[PDB]
Amino acid sequence: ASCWAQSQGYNCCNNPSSTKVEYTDASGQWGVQNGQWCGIDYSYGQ
Repeated sequence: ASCWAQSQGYNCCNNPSSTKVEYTDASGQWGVQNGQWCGIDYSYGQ
């Protein structure tokens, strides 16, 4: 698995293990950065 937000078309938070989540939906949890939504995922490595 990986960036799950991708299924919808959102970006991905760099290093999600240290990105305070500001979002929270059926897509898991997300983080806000640069004023843009990114998908926070543990399998997000690439």
